[PDB]
Amino acid sequence: ENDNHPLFTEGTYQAEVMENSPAGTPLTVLNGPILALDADEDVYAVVTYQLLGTHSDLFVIDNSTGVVTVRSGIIIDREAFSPPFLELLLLAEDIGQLNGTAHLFITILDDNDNWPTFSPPTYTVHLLENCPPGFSVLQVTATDEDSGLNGELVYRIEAGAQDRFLIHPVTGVIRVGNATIDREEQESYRLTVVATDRGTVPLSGTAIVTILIDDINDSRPEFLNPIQTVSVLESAEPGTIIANVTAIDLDLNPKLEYHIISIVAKDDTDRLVPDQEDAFAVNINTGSVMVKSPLNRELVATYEVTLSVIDNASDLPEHSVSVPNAKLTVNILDV
Ligand SMILES: [Ca+2]
Ligand SMILES: [Ca+2]
Ligand SMILES: [Ca+2]
Ligand SMILES: [Ca+2]
Ligand SMILES: [Ca+2]
Ligand SMILES: [Ca+2]
Ligand SMILES: [Ca+2]
Ligand SMILES: [Ca+2]
Repeated sequence: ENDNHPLFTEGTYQAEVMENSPAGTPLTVLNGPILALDADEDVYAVVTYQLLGTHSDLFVIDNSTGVVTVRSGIIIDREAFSPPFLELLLLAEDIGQLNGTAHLFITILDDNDNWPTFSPPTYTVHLLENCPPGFSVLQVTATDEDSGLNGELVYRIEAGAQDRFLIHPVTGVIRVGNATIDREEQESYRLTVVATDRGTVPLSGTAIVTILIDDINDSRPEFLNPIQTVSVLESAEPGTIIANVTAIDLDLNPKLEYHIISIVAKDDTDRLVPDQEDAFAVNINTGSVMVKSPLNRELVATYEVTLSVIDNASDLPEHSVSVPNAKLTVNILDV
């Protein structure tokens, strides 16, 4: 009376389950329901299903209906199966222990469950100032363990760039935008850069980027006290300090030197007096200006002193002396 054994409707069943599906979630089975048929009559025609194989442990099968569901006490993770493909053996038994087989081929679908991740999370990089537009500063990289659009990453700067830095959305190369990079304008930058996936609930991971502007000595010394007039007793002896010129250089390691470059002497009748180059000296380091020759209103009533400062450490000649020069008028007073 048991002249037949069970026999599945298809020889391979193709099925898919979304990862992180909760327990009891049924398989989505693309080619009909799992079904086995035994052509005996009566009691010898009833079947009981088993599910067998390497990752059978992740599932349970109703032995009456052959429906397959996510076992409880387990979590299915697509990042733990490479390829994302599972192969299982369906077995069908009648009451005499006669068999039928078919094949369950299961694809784990992808859930956007992994964050774009920066390793390292932080970047510190030196960039020399006066760099041309488009100079590559660095490249940041993130990794997302998901795949398809869930793993594909667009880079962006959320803030800190100040319109002086741009980032290529794909490569993650950070480069210089339109504006120039002057260390004296700003000596560092902190960027919050963001890598974001394209899952339908997009996930993001961020990275701190610190950018450190190295110095070229490219900044000219500037007198803080560029015009003065001082009246000086005709009885002021040589060595007497009468004025002090001071300049400031915003580069990292200036060596400032102060020079008198002209002295122009005038009569109380306003005509030039020649060869008065030696009337005043200037301390080369402090900018302290002293009387140097003996004085007299009757010989020279006024001196126009012109004073300049040079950074010796300057890396560009064109930004190494003062503009303007310091001007000190000196006016002699009778006794
Ligand atoms: Ca049978
Ligand atoms: Ca997962
Ligand atoms: Ca995933
Ligand atoms: Ca992702
Ligand atoms: Ca500069
Ligand atoms: Ca500089
Ligand atoms: Ca300088
Ligand atoms: Ca006198």
